Amino acid sequence: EEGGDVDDLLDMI
Repeated sequence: EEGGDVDDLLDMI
């Protein structure tokens, strides 16, 4: 749940 996950969430979004 790091910034990469946020980037993945950004990728998800």
